[PDB]
Amino acid sequence: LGKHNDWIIGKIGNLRTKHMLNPVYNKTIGSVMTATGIRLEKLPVVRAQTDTTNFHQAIRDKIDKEENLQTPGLHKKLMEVFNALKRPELESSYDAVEWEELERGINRKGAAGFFERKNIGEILDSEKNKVEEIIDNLKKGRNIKYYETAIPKNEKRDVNDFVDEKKPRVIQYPEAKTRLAITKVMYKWVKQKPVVIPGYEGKTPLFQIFDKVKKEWDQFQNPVAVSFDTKAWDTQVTTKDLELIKDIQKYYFKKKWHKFIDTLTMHMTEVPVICEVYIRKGQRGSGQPDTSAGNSMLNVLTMVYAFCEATGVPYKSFDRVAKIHVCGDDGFLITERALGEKFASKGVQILYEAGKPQKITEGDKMKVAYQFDDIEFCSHTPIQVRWSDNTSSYMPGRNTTTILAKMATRLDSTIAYEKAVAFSFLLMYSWNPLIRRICLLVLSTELQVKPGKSTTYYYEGDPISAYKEVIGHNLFDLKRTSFEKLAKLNLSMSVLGAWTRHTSKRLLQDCVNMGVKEGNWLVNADRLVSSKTGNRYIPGEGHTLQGRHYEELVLARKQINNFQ
Repeated sequence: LGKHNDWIIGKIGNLRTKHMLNPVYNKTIGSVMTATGIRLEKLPVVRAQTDTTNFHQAIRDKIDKEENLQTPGLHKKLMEVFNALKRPELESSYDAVEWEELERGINRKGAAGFFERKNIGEILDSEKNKVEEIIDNLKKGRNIKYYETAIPKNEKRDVNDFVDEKKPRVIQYPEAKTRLAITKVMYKWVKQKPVVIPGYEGKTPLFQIFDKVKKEWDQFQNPVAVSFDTKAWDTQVTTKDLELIKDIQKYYFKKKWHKFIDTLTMHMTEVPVICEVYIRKGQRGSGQPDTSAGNSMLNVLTMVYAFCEATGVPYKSFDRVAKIHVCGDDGFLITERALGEKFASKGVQILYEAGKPQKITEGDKMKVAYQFDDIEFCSHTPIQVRWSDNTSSYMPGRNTTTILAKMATRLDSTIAYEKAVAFSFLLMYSWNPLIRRICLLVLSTELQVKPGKSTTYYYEGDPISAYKEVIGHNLFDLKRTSFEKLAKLNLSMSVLGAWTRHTSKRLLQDCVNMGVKEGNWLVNADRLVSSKTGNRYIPGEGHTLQGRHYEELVLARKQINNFQ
């Protein structure tokens, strides 16, 4: 242990460590499905929880490892790669944010560390001062007590400050106090404002992401999408790895913060981790503010490097033969055929030498999509929808099973909430006929009650109008979804035995059993329902939003500074 990690000796085994030191259902949604004959039980659990013996058997199974041996002075190439992608106009341009801009959109129940009693909301109120001594301690170079609190998956204090199934079985987060300190200074990195990590799709919302990619796709004489699949990336990050990620910070930030960065970095390269007490041999934890922007950056640098090393393309010229898209570790690049195939064979071998071993699954070769909708990217796969205007767009595609399971369920310790849920989902998965109608059908309940804000999106006004504004077309205009792709994603429902032959037509009755009755009814926004009812839906005015009150548009994200 370093001098800086000698503090855990005085605060003090069973861990058997071999390489590191051990010294409830949505009631309305759920009733909707049930009435249709969907077995809620034979749906997957989708917030599973890990026990003490096997949160411990998982930790020695994954985190207990040595810094994977890496190719010599690789980071001198990975930096050379960063030379070709840097934003020179922003060199020494990032500077800490103010308190006002930081509280803007923050989890006020942020994970509490092993030694804190105040979740993020509570420190923000009184102990704001407690945040700036830690920044002063770090901005000039003063060893503080860096510690990460380790917990198992989906537990209560799995609180973030597709993303919540993109997390490992071992959460590793530092103190709320330190989490705030790092962010109040490195927001403009750890939130990518602006996006300096190319292809970083953290900012891109889901309903846009697949239409976006296909537009690049359609520029190649014969395109192809090689996958990034690395095994447990978090543990495959090394001390040499972090210090490059250190230096990419030191480039953009102003001169006054290189001292803040280095002190934090060296603190992060040997982390005493609290659960039982172990020390960690480098690696990334899953509640560090540098997860998304550290991986994503680290990842493209690796991935651009290895593509360039295998195909022979030099680092600077990448930006014109390929198009990268990461989100943490999961990502994909699009290039011409010959290039793709050469990167999938030679890549495997390179990526292993470079400390990021792939999970080859098809003959020592990386997964390669040859048809555009064969991509899979942060838990979703592209599906095409055909519009009544004879144009075609793409939506964020998943298996109906996971969808129904994520929706009909919610962790807790209300029916306005459920109406927001219904919306959010309908934004994304309107392509799924079973979900569009389930969404609509919750949205048809208690028209008096208005949505809540606890969920991702929500709509003020009239939800069908909220949907035309973001997607760009109307729900009534969705005429035929893609036939082959929808079936593949619906096949699991048959396999798990969660629906009946009737279900795809017991639901459609319910909706028509509503939309034939005289009036102006939500369900008649479904083309099939309306044509089988003759009624229609003349929508009013409605807009989608999130948080306390922002605004989500077609390709923008306007907020509200009326009373800033």
